[PDB]
Order: sequence, then C-alpha cells, then structure tokens
Amino acid sequence: LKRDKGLDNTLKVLKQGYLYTTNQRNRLNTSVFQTKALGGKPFVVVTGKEGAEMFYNNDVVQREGMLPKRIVNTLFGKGAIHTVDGKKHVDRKALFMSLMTEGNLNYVRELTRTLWHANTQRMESMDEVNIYRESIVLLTKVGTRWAGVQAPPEDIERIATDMDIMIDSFRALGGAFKGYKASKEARRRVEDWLEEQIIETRKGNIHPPEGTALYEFAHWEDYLGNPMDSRTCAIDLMNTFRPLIAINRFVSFGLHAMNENPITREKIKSEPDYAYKFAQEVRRYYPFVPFLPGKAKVDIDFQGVTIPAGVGLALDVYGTTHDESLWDDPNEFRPERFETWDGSPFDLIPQGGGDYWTNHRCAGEWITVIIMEETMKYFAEKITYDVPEQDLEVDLNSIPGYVKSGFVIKNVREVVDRT
Ligand code: HEM
Ligand SMILES: CCCCCCCCCCCCCCCCCCCC(=O)O
Repeated sequence: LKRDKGLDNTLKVLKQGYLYTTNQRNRLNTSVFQTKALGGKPFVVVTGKEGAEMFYNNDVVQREGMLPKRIVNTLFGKGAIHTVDGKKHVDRKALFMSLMTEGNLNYVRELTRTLWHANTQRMESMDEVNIYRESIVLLTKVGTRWAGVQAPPEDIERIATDMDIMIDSFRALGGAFKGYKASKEARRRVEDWLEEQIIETRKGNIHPPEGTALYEFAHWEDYLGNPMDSRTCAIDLMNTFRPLIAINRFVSFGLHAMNENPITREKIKSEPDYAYKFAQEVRRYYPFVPFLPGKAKVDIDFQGVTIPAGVGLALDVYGTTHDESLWDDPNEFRPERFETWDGSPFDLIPQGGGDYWTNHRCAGEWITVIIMEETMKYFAEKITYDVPEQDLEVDLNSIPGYVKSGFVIKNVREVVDRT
C-alpha cells in the first residue's frame, strides 16, 4: 500500500486542491494510496467505479463519526442525517426521499422557471449582474418556498448570505480558518429561525402545506415512534434547502461553460433533450465536492492491497468524475457524452454514489438537475447579455471551486418577438 508520506498532509491537500489525489496516483504509479490528514489520521484514497462500489458497501465501510467536527459544526449541523448510520439513518433518509415525489419535483421546476422569468426586469436594470450572487438570492426564494418555509422578501438577502458562508465552510477540510466563527454564527441564526418555525408548526400557530419539508419534518416520527428534538429537526430541515441554494455554484459554472462553448447555447434552444445533458456535464466536469470520508470496519482486499480495519477511507469524487477510463477526454466539456451514459450509480458521483435509500447519497440530485435545466434554458433563450472582461479562472488547486469573478454579466435584455 503506497504512501504519500508525512505526519500530516492536510496543507499539501489544500495547496493541490481538486488535483491532489490525481497528482499522487500519477506520482506513486497506483490507483490506491494512503495519506495522513486531519491531524495524523491515515486515509486510503479510492477512486473509479470500483472505488465507489466498495465505499458504499455498508457491511465494510462506516461513515458515522468520520466528517471532521468543524464541518459538522458549520456545513451540516450537529446530529444531521449526514452523521448517523444504520437503522436510525435508513429511517430518517426515508423522510428526505419522501419529499422527492413527481409533484414536488415539478413544483420545484415551476418555481425556478417562474422566478427567473419574473426577474428579468430587475436584471435589465442593473449595470452588471454577478450571477453567483443573483442566483443564490433567487434560489433562496425557490428553496425556502419549496420547503414550506415562508421567508419575507425583506429577509432574503440576509438568509442567502448566511447560506453562502455555510456552504463554503468546507474550504479548510475541517481545519481552523479565519471565517470559521462567522460560519458558526450564520448557522446559529438559521437554526434558530427554522427551530422557531418547527416549534410553531407543532403548536399549530402556523400552517405549512402537507407534503412540504417544514410540515413533514415537524410531524415526523422515527422508527421508535419519537419525533426529532426541535433543534435537530431544524438542522435537518435546513438540509432540505441549503444545498438547493448551493446550486448557485453550478448556475455560475453553467454560464462559464455556455460562454466558453457558445455552441452549447444554440443546442440548448434547438434540442429539448440537451438542457438535461448540459446540466449533467456541469455537475461532472466542474469541481465542487473533492472527496468523502469513511472508515474500514474490517480489512478490505481492494486493487491488490489490504485496507486494514480502522483505517480511514476517502472516496475521490473529483477523481472519479474525471477518470479517463470512465469518460473519453474527461477534461473536455462535452454534454453529448450523456447520450450514451448508462445511468450507472458509481461513475457520475459528484453528489455521491450508491443507493439513495440505503447509503448517504445526495437526496437532491433530481432537484439539482431539474433546477439547472430550467436555469440554463432561461439564460440560453429568454435573455441576451454581454460578458465583460473579468477573471473567469476556475482554479483547480483551490477548494472550493468558484469562478473567480462569480461570473458577471451586463446589458441584459429580454428576448421578445414583438412582430
Ligand atoms: C447543489 C449542489 C449539491 C451538492 C454538491 C451535493 C452534494 C452532496 C454530497 C457529496 C453528499 C454526500 C454523499 C455521501 O455522503 O455519500 C450529499 C448528501 C446529501 N444531499 Fe446533496 N448536494 C447538492 C444539492 C442537494 C440538494 C438540492 C438537496 C436537497 C434538496 C441535497 C440534499 C442532501 C442531503 C439531505 C444529503 C445527506 C444524505 C444522507 O446523509 O443520507 N443536496 N450531497
Ligand atoms: C484526500 C484526503 C483526506 C480526506 C479528508 C476528508 C475531508 C472531509 C471533507 C468532506 C467534504 C464535504 C463537502 C460536501 C459538499 C457539501 C454539499 C453542498 C450542499 C450543502 O450541503 O450545502
């Protein structure tokens, strides 16, 4: 079992970012390697379809307790679905997935579309529109409402900003960083606010619609017949739309891709299939989630080595979505590749792999793809705009993946036939 030796390589991981794992595999001449990180802890990094299958074998791999505490404290929340395994988890996961009905999915499609269409005058009005900001604000409205949480217009900028600080909070992979305390306070504000809405739903003082996150989560009972304590229920209710709001990352990359590859825009208009393909390729191609931590429950024999009981595991997400034996020219933006993709649950894993119900795979993959479809169709078809000179670098050596400028646009003008 090959090592990238060192007492702790955390700072090295942060310096190489999304290309750390690839650089070590290339340099050590192997598909599997160990590295100590997060304070002396050894992690075996596994990749590919074969890495993803094993990583989501629940007989062999534990997730419970393997997220760094600082990331639990800021991104996901204490006691979040992300932090439990086994029966307790499968039961709770069922609640999340129960929101993802055909009707709720069309509802998020319709909200996203209507708000974009409604937001054109405002965007014509601005000297310039930062798409990272503008989309996070617009998706805060979609996401609160989709979750049955009433958020006043007056409060959406504040809320959006608190979400942004949280979503970003994995940048130090669990280390100390200067924005950490601000991250914890944004979460506290958002948790208090959702806890209030839960307590008040349970008292019958407010009335979220049947089938919304707020309603289902407030009234749900676990497999022992106990409801979630109010705080944990607010934490998990957030886990139902903070990540929806975080799609702003992908809206921004979306516009970068369409701008770099202007051909994609025409095909978004010409081919009703293509918006789906484009959205999938934005998720595969661009960096967001670097890797996921787990731990070996027992020795595992994998790719000619033994992973010892107790060692850490890191499923390489960016590595698997850019694996040259899974995708021809993994570093070329090419939506048409998804004409052939067979729907495998172990290659396209930018929001996790495996099974929605039994593993920790993202609950909101279909919402992510739906929202990106409607957003990209909006930007391709209903408006024209200019892209001024700006820093459009996406630095693959810096976690998290952002377009440096946020992706700024000007001279927005609705596309209308007036003849
Ligand atoms: C926008 C970009 C998004 C990204 C990059 C993302 C990524 C991820 C990743 C990597 C995981 C963990 C996979 C694992 O632990 O094996 C995850 C889990 C999760 N995702 Fe997302 N997701 C996004 C959007 C969403 C949306 C829109 C929702 C809900 C509407 C959502 C809900 C969740 C939940 C509740 C979990 C934890 C599931 C569990 O622990 O069983 N995500 N996501
Ligand atoms: C090479 C490695 C050693 C491994 C170190 C383990 C690092 C653990 C950090 C895991 C990163 C999780 C990032 C998840 C992205 C969050 C989803 C965005 C949507 C949301 O929840 O808001």
